[PDB]
Amino acid sequence: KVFGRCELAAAMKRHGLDNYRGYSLGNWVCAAKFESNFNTQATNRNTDGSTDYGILQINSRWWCNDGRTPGSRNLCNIPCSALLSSDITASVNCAKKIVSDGNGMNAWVAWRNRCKGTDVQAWIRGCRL
Ligand code: NA
Repeated sequence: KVFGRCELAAAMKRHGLDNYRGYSLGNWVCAAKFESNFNTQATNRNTDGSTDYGILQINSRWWCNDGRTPGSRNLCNIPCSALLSSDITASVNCAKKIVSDGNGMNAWVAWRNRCKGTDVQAWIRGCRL
């Protein structure tokens, strides 16, 4: 399913992402916009044989198991298909693990390129919660 901006803002907040690892909620909403266009089922194959999955485009190399990323880990202990669910609980859980591994949101290219050092507050502007 495809989220709207404030709809995603609430869903990420609900799931503990406001200010997690010190990333304001807007960073996360921003990230998803440019990672997945807010679509919970976005996948994007990488040349290294991994795939990015879901609203936050979590990668199979380290974070989720999709059973076809050679020599990979599953550090969020989830199948990559959990990250494609309309319910973003697993995606957010996993993203929290990613930013907690010392790479922070630099893990996500679209954050680095379209959110970091920007007015990410704009992505939550006018939202209830
Ligand atoms: Na994996």
